[PDB]
Amino acid sequence: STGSATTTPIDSLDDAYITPVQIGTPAQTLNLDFDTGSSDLWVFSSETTASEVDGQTIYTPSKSTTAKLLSGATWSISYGDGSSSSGDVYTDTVSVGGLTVTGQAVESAKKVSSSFTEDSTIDGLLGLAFSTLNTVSPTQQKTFFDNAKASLDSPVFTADLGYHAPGTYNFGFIDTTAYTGSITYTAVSTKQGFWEWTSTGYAVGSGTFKSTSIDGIADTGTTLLYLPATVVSAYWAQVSGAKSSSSVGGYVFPCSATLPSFTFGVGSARIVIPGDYIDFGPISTGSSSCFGGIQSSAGIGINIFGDVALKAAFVVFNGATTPTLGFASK
Ligand SMILES: CCN(CCC(=O)O)C(=O)c1cccs1
Repeated sequence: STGSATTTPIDSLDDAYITPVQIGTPAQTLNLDFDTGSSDLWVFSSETTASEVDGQTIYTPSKSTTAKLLSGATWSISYGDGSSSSGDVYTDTVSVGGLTVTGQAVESAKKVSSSFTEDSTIDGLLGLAFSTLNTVSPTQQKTFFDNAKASLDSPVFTADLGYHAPGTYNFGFIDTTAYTGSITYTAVSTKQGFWEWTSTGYAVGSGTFKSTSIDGIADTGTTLLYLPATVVSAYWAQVSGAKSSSSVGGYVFPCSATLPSFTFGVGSARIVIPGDYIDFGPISTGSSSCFGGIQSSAGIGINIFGDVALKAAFVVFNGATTPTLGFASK
């Protein structure tokens, strides 16, 4: 089997991408944030505290003839940005882009933190990291991809995120018309539960490529590119007037600047992030101080190849027995 679904930016900055997902019978379509940095499929629901729902579409398990409570199961998750959610668990039929999984754990939120409530465009998350990170207790549950894998034509999914435009998530096949050149594949470590890999270096603008190993994760659920302070300083030093501000929370630069590109290495290959992808626009409405798309990871503990980086590529998440990541230009 295969599936193919369009993913759409939630706003004009590409802060996140939503993908429609069919849950239950008859189908309830919710728009979920596909997140290769986590491993829970959770939704706003008829069980969510009413004051914490503000415009989201909810899953109502009592209206689904295929829903079943997963007795005793609870979940609770905290994300790197400080947001969180928790609740109980149903199994139900879940379909993405024509690919159907029966018996998928659908984690129904009883509580969500304010950042979720305040984002009316995201009805939940669909985790695509390794199932060892799933938070369901006392019996850990599998991701949608793990449940689908055996049925797929090939045990892969691909992320093709757009710049200020829709893109595609495909399951079970590699669309050879969706990228240019070849795909260069790189080894993955699953030791932390992430799609963790080692970039071979970077260049700033037209500058020389610096060969240096940068371990990090491919995370579609993180907006920006978080890299070591040395690398980030080298980038922003090429932008007149750019500076790091603790009170704003990262590197800001003049909205009148033209940003240089940023290149990252994948083996001997190179992925070029255009400068315009690094502009996250005014810090506040009307401000001439623009918020940078490349930020330091020094306070995170891990480097993160988020959407800024991934949307410059066609990315293969290869879930074979020995997993690998693939990157192509497009
Ligand atoms: C020989 C280089 N090479 C292949 C890169 C390519 O796709 O061309 C590799 O080392 C690996 C790929 C995946 C796991 S290791």
